[PDB]
Amino acid sequence: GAMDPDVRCINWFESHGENRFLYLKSRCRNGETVFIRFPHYFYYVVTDEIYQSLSPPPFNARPLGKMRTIDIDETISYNLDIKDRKCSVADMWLIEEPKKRSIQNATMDEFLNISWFYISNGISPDGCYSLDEQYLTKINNGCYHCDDPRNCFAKKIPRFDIPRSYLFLDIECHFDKKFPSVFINPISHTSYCYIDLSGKRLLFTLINEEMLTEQEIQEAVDRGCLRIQSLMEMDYERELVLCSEIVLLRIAKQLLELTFDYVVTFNGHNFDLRYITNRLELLTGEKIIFRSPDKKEAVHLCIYERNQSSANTTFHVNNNNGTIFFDLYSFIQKSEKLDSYKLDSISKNAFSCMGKVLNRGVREMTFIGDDTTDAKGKAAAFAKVLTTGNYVTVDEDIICKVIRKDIWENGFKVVLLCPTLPNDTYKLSFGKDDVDLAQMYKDYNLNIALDMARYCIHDACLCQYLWEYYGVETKTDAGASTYVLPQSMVFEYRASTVIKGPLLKLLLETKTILVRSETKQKFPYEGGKVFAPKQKMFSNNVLIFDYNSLYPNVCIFGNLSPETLVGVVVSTNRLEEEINNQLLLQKYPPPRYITVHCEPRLPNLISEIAIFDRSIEGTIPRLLRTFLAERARYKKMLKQATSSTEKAIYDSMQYTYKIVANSVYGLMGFRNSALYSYASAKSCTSIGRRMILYLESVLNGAELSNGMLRFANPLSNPFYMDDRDINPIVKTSLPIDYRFRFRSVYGDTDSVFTEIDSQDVDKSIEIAKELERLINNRVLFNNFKIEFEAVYKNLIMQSKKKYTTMKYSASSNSKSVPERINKGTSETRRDVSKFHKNMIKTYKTRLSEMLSEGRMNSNQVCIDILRSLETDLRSEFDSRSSPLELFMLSRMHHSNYDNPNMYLVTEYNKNNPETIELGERYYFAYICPANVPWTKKLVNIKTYETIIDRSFKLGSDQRIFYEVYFKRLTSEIVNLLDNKVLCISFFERMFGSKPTFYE
Repeated sequence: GAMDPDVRCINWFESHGENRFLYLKSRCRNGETVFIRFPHYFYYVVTDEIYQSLSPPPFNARPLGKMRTIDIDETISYNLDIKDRKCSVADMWLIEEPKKRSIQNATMDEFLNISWFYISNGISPDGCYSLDEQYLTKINNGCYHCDDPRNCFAKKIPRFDIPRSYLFLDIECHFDKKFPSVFINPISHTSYCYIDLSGKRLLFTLINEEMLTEQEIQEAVDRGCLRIQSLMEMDYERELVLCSEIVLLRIAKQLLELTFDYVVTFNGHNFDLRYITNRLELLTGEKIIFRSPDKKEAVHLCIYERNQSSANTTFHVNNNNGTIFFDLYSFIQKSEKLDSYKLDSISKNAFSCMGKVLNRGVREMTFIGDDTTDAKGKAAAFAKVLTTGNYVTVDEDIICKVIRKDIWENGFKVVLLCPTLPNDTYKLSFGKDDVDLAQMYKDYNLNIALDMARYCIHDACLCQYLWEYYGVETKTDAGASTYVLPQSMVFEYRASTVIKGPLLKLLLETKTILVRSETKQKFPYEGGKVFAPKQKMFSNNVLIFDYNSLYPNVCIFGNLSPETLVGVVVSTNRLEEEINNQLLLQKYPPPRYITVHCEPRLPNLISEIAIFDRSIEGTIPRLLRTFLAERARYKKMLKQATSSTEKAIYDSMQYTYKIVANSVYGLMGFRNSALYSYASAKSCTSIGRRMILYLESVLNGAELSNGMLRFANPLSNPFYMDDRDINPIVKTSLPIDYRFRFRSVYGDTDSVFTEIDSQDVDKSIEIAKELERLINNRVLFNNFKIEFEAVYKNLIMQSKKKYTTMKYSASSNSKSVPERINKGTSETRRDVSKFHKNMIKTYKTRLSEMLSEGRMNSNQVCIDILRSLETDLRSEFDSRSSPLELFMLSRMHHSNYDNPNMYLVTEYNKNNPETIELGERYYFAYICPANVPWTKKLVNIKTYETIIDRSFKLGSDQRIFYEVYFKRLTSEIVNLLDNKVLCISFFERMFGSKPTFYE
């Protein structure tokens, strides 16, 4: 009977016909669903003079107030004769039009119609409301129309929780050597995970019969599978169903046409759904059809693309029914920087626990995880993935099938098919998987079909596990709130599109319009500025300080905005440069104006100086000021809340305000952006770079003696003359006995690393906290702050991307467990041999001790540790006392896409009593004839790969091919070294080749 008028908006979407509409999908507190339809207008902003002139009048119009319109075109000047920036005031109108309309000098055209809908009717995209039924007329069951949303939506109310329905899916298509093509390859599986409004999970997988034997099909039935002959016969409470391809496909079409809230895949948009759809057209005639909630519009499922250069392409579904088709692969690429975007890597990082041993021996380890084993609920998360996980990875490398599992709400007990090395504790991960589909299809039979079923369901369920892990539901809503956009458009549109809502709201609040009256000349700002450590290896501890949101703070500090730019003064010679600099300082003094040297924009210019007026807060800085404030609010809300559902919501909001603030720098330099401003962007970079150098100049060589911190240079404000005490000698609250010395060791865009001559992590943290305080009170000024993050012990670092250290955090003390930090690496467990590991471990421990002596050039360390390598190496090549064991390496056998490895294992199987089986882990070594001498050439070191089985004995007329191991080893050693020229001379002489340095 009666509609619940209490609704929570969950998506918004549009139909596109000649007769088009905007639709809302909302969820009521009971659980019912209400679609509401609204007429589509196109919005235009005009000046009052244009308004009065209009051919026929607009359908509707609301006044906007007086608004300043400002010319933000950027001009350079070769002297100080800088014309004032053009500026007019006028009453403005927001006009509505049911047809598209060309209005000769309409303004604010960059902003989106949908944004105007929300702003103009006072509707928040994710709001809860008590609808005013007076303004709704029903039209289907469940679908109402609303001519007056401003009044209908007038009673906003607080957020109530709602249930939501999900379908997560994955498919498996047959193939042998080429990538599966819809014209030739059938779908072999379709797996589905349905989460109901109740929270109940339903799992079901359809298996393609036509790829099995009539006997096999009957075995499946006997074994407990259901077999069905048509769509009508499907029973969704059956986890395993066999049917024909056409049935399977008709079943997908039925599911995909349903109005789930979310349909969720990993690369489903470009692969899985494309394949289902095309394969369905092929085998029957049929389309997958979506309909608007009032049945007025019907579209056939058609995947479309969106492009965005700096770059990758994303794929999207064109459903007009309110369902959010969400591809985690696109999303994870937009929201994270990672080395791999393969599902196995993404799973490895996201889902891991610490596993305490319960049994050893046979070919079966066993572990337990719980609150007592890692951290509160880390095992609960792991247990939830295990419900369908088939392969756990142990200790980073040992992939091993599950055998049994016990699961409860907080822990798991799992038994696995691995080797043995039983330390009391080990790390468990759901990552890589030693499965060769191409082989599986080649030998396909019932048991393999069931194995794939188990794999396919797990990939579908990984989509729900990842969806919980990345918090996509709340990120979507936070996105919608903040960007003033439909939930479904939040992770579809790009960074330049999403900034526009909040920007528009600000332009309205500040009664300001920004107009570029010219074609933008071409230049971005980037000059690829990359940062290299003063040295790689650290004997002493290293202090880590982060600037707090440097670039947003730079823009605020300088009042950097396209309209606060007074002008840009350039010079081609030193006389003009000097004259201009002295006129600058008279005409645009501080502190009202800041003047910023930038990298000049033309090759003939020796100087370029952007001048900003800080008297009236500019658009961009105020935007950022809002974003930072809102983030702070939410971080506090996140700690004042206690319900974990609320924590998730406030964490997402907080995150969204981080992301959007961080988008602003790039957007200032991107020419298709509403925030583009060459000078502002360049100036932001320049001011930031200067803050880094200032902080570094001050700490580099700074010392702490008595209770005084002697900074290495005065505390002078680098941009202009200042109120503050520049005295670099500064009272500290540290112990008088402390005597320490500091070195600026690395620094980048937003971070600064300070070596301290001490290994005492307890004291290193005590001092750093005090450095933090003095840096913020005396060194820095206005809104520039750092924060002490952590101490890094045994830092070895190569870049910001590739580094290794033990990290004792700010919270930390001397004796808590560090955090092993690895980054950018590729090795361990049989990429590299025990001879290499044992040598690297030795050559490090000796090098760290050479740095604690203090008695070094670059070259007195370097000569000494390279002499020592020639000695140890020539010794091993002559004395040859090291077991063959020490040079063995591993690998997994599998089929192709690898190629000369198949020839390697084949020939071993073809010539030897044993067979290395197709999912087996086999040892190898670099072996050559003993009559080969020291070799400075090289070749296909693949020829010398020799499978070492259990029988194998080294020929009397064979040797370990030491060179291969040595070259790889001196490589790792010369990248520990700072003297580069010495290292290359060694490597050419010893190996006839030129070494790689990780640049």
